[PDB]
Amino acid sequence: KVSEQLKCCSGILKEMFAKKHAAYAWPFYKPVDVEALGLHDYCDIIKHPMDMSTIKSKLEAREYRDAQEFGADVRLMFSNCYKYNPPDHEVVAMARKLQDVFEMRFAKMPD
Ligand SMILES: Cc1cnc(Nc2ccc(C(=O)NC3CCN(C)CC3)c(F)c2)nc1Nc1ccc(Cl)c(NS(=O)(=O)C(C)(C)C)c1
Repeated sequence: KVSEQLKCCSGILKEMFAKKHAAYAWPFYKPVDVEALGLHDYCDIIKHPMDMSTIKSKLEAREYRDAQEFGADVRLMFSNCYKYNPPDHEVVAMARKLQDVFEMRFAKMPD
């Protein structure tokens, strides 16, 4: 049951990586490369960076005890984007499209 919700989480993350969503999901695939992007204030603003590849590693390492812990890291990834960037920034629009994909499926988690 907890195992079953974690399988749902693995399926959700797999969809977030699917080519269908790549046009807006790709900025979230990997840790933000603050040095390559020139984001010299990023570590002053974001205390706990998170990205889809790290979430994938933690799922395989069994670091999430249940779906709520998984969901928290996904929401942290999005919240980090909304916190760091101006609300009209293009990457915020991309976060919103990816968060729609996540939330709609996360809401179908089995009881
Ligand atoms: C998860 C995440 C959260 N916040 C931000 N913020 C941010 C905010 C701004 C700049 C930016 O200013 N980049 C300059 C613009 C052109 N230059 C030649 C150097 C890089 C910036 F890169 C990132 N990014 C994230 N990921 C991310 C990963 C890779 C890339 Cl390439 C980008 N670039 S982006 O945001 O400009 C775009 C996706 C709309 C094209 C973003």
